[PDB]
Amino acid sequence: RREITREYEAVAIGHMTAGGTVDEPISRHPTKRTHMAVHPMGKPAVTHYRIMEHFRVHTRLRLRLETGRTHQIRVHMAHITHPLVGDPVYGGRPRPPKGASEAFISTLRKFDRQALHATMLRLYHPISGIEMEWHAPIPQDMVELIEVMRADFEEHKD
RNA sequence: UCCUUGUCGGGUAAGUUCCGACCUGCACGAAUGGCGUAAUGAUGGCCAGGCUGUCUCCACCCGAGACUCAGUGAAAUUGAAC
Repeated sequence: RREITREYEAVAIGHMTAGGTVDEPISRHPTKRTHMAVHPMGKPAVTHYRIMEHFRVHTRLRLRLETGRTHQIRVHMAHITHPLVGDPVYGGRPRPPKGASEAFISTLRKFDRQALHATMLRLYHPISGIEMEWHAPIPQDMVELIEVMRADFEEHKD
């Protein structure tokens, strides 16, 4: 019935403008067996995305995922040609920004994992019926990732 | 194999060419030889310093033609032409 609400924290590339919804059917990739690409005759899917703040050529954003299928959040974020930061399988080729500092380039090399994190989960108790709310602290790699981007954005553009 | 010439750096105010690198890269490929290689090359491509009419923008001058006169004297083409 799609009752449980799930929230995700992600970092993507590009200067975003506004949030919205994506509704694209998805099936298996015709050629590569480790990719799950968008297909017009695929399984219907719904995903929503919002933005909390922008950066130089990247962004920090909060979004909610309805169906927790295999790598749903990555492709729907990549179907708008705005791939995730550091994603090796679904994210785009590395593209450092103009006038990037050496420390910034190292951070992207250091952050060699996918930019995804779940912070807030809401559930209904089995035998009580009272909502529980929990929050997940931002992981250390993401803390430095947003820190280096904040310093770079406040130095180049400003 | 593709997308945002791939995009960051040098080179430039601005670089579809050049240089070591990120990757989603592995085909070639090890005597139909593979890697590196000092020196060498009227060898391919790029950059820098001096230099200049290459150029903005050409101007003048020196000579040989082009022009007139005297002599000799072709050419390809041509159905006919007011």
